[PDB]
Amino acid sequence: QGPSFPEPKVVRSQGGLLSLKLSATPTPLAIAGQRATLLTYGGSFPGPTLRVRPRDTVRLTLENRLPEPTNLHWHGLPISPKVDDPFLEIPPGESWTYEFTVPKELAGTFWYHPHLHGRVAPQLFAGLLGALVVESSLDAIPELREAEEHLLVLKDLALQGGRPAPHTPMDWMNGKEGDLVLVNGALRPTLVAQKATLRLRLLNASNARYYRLALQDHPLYLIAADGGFLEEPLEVSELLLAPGERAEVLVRLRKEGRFLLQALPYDRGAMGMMDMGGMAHAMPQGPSRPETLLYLIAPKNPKPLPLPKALSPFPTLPAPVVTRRLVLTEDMMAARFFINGQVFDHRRVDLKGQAQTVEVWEVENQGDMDHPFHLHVHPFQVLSVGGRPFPYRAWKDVVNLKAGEVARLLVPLREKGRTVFHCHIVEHEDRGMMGVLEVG
Ligand SMILES: [Cu+2]
Ligand SMILES: [Cu+2]
Repeated sequence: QGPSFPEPKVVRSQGGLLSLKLSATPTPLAIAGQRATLLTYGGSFPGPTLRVRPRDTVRLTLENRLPEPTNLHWHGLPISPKVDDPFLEIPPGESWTYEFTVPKELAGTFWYHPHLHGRVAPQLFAGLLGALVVESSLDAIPELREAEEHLLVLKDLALQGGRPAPHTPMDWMNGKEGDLVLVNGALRPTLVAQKATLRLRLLNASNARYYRLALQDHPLYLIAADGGFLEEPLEVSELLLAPGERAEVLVRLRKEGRFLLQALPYDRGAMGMMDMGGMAHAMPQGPSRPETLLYLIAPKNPKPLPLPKALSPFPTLPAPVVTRRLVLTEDMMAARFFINGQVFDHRRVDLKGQAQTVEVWEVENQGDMDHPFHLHVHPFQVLSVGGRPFPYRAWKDVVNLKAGEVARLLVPLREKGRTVFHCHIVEHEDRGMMGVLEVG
């Protein structure tokens, strides 16, 4: 009712249970004024938003109707790696039911996508992704309850012949970016705000594109990172979202008008072709061109809410028991990517850690591109990047490292089992940059 805004269909838990059969299938769809056949969950792009409360049971049956094997990664959920199993393969025509309980203190925006090694990048690029929202008691305080809430799934695409464009040799090296920069599967939609305070859940579900988000004439007030709430709102003029990262921001519309949400130029170190330059840039691709993501129309006579004074206190973490060093390196021309000089081998365990202990991980980017590092199953606290302090305390599961940057992460090891860590430029993961952690 009122103005429409494109947003994925929401499926909600009922009486503590979210039970849902989701098919992964090729699907003809309308997209940016054309018809295209994508790979989708539940017949839509993006897939449906699953919305649960803490302590809910999730029983998701994935029915594989693709021509190739697949599986699901529950990105950012601290659940068992025997449920969130990166090594599982669901053959075409077969089904698999994922059953888990939502942890009691969890809150924020998460997502699901394929994680069959070697096929992630084509499958994710083809449209297989969806959001998972864990509601929190904090959503009831007036300063958030009365905000207008929307999910914004940021995902670019490129089509050729009415299907997702194939990966080129350059895509395996740089990660694939597409010419259609979409919001919730729509091109430059318009959001007609009905409240003066907005609460926007942001999800970068792109293969490799970075979104340096800025809203004309407005700061953003960050209230949640990947894995949960900040301790209090943080005002920012702009917000860089790397592939796989999520944020929740409050927007306070002061005046009437139409304001662009843009992805400002960002240079993530991608490499260009043909060596024959004059002066300007050369063969580094250089900064991305700016993109308009959506248009925001403020309500008449807008009066925003006061910001919440506080959000969620961040638990103090015990002293770490071990320090780890993970060096990321690249061989760009072979498009091969390494952690500590090795490529992923599913038969090899790279790190052995103890359940119920805290570790510090020093992840060092000795490449020339940004690499966004992701750890399954165990959310972490970023303490510092490049020797300087992180700007807030919150659970993260992806941390962006620019060339030469070293991140120090506090990693509480929860669930026992074998899981992975990898770059979330998913082409790099497919081409080597993944390793295996075993918790016992
Ligand atoms: Cu992910
Ligand atoms: Cu990478």
